[PDB]
Amino acid sequence: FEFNIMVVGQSGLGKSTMVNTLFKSKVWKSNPPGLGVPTPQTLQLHSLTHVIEEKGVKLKLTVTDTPGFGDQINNDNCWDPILGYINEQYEQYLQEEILITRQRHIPDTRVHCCVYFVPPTGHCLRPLDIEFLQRLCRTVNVVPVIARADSLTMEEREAFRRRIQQNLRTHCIDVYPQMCNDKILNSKLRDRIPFAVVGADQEHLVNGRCVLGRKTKWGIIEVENMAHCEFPLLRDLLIRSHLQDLKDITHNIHYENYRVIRLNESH
Ligand SMILES: Nc1nc2c(ncn2[C@@H]2O[C@H](COP(=O)(O)OP(=O)(O)NP(=O)(O)O)[C@@H](O)[C@H]2O)c(=O)[nH]1
Ligand SMILES: [Mg+2]
Repeated sequence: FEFNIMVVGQSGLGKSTMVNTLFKSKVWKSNPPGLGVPTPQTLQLHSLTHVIEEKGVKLKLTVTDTPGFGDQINNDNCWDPILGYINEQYEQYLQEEILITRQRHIPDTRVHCCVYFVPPTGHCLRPLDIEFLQRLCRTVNVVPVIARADSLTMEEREAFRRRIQQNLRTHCIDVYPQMCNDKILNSKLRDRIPFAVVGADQEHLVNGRCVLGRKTKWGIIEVENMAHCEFPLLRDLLIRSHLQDLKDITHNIHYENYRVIRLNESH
């Protein structure tokens, strides 16, 4: 039924474009029309909702788009609006439970997974992103990705991925899937995280087939082709393979911890 995700990261990393790519993926039975217009810089936090379907199963997918950070001289406390929105949904869910005349089914607007966009510098994790991820992973599931990965070669993607994984362990950033016998499947996923993804809101004719891609002066970058980028790995993780596992952790771990602290401090 319901599933909510949110894109977070530095400004100019294709977060808004990735929102359109998730809804326009050719895996679903139908897609919204092609955009064909430059998306302006996101100034306000806003959520998009649409019902997608695959294999006859409908899903009410909600994606929250956020304004990018990291453009000021001093970016201190730039995580407050995003952390505030995450806790706002936990408070809404709690107030719906304690309502004396509460409805049968509680509307769930809690963020079930956060997609964190990392700049494709090719070096290591930035101190600004380290501070952001450490605060994020305490309250929400986080899956990091290498944004606009076509700016790096395949060799550069892998070397950058390994260096990101090194300082993730060094700074104790437990991203999803957390380490807490199917370890072989999650080890394969943790090997590829952060995914090297590419966004696209346009359809192009390549090899006689209509596919999503970015048209440049040298070729078409097919975003749903594993030979070009790893967007199918992110799409299958969020929507297909680990959808319920993300919701179970959000309700039983993250929201439960928020609810316990809220009720204990009120006696
Ligand atoms: N090379 C490349 N460019 C991309 C990709 N995705 C988006 N872009 C381009 O990058 C620019 C910024 O896109 P946008 O989605 O607005 O970024 P944003 O993170 O939403 N910015 P903001 O957070 O400030 O709103 C646009 O020109 C867009 O076409 C990608 O995968 N690769
Ligand atoms: Mg944007």
